[PDB]
Amino acid sequence: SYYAVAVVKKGTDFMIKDLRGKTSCHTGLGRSAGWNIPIGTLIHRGDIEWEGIESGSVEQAVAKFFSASCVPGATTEQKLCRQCKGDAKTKCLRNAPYSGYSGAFQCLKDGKGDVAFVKHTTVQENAPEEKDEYELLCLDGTRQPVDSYKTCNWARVAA
Ligand SMILES: [Fe+3]
Repeated sequence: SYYAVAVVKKGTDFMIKDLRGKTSCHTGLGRSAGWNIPIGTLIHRGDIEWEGIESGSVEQAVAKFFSASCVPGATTEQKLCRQCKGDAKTKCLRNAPYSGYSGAFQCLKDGKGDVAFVKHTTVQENAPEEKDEYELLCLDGTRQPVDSYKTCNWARVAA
């Protein structure tokens, strides 16, 4: 099992209720911490307006919420590929540079997103000496340190 977390930089100040219009980094379309949990969570909060497949695709609803994102594997909305790093033609593929837990974290690090949807070991694995420059967005409207994932995660995931 792992925990799904939302990583942000200590320089910013927005909370979970303020995500509309920000830029986002995801591990890839359809993955647990990078898509299913965060998108699902926002739909239920009522922040992302989707009521059912008859109100469009999930992709279109997300592209209207974030100003732009990198979502490796996205199929219909080019806005979901706009922050992706790489060659014009392969940047948004499932195995592209900002794909995966590492690649999504690197997208936040390089300033291409305001938030990365990754898992609880991600920051320690990829930036152990810079852990203090990041924090997590909690469901209750606060921020907590990276090592506080147990009390600041969006869900526990089966894997
Ligand atoms: Fe995963």
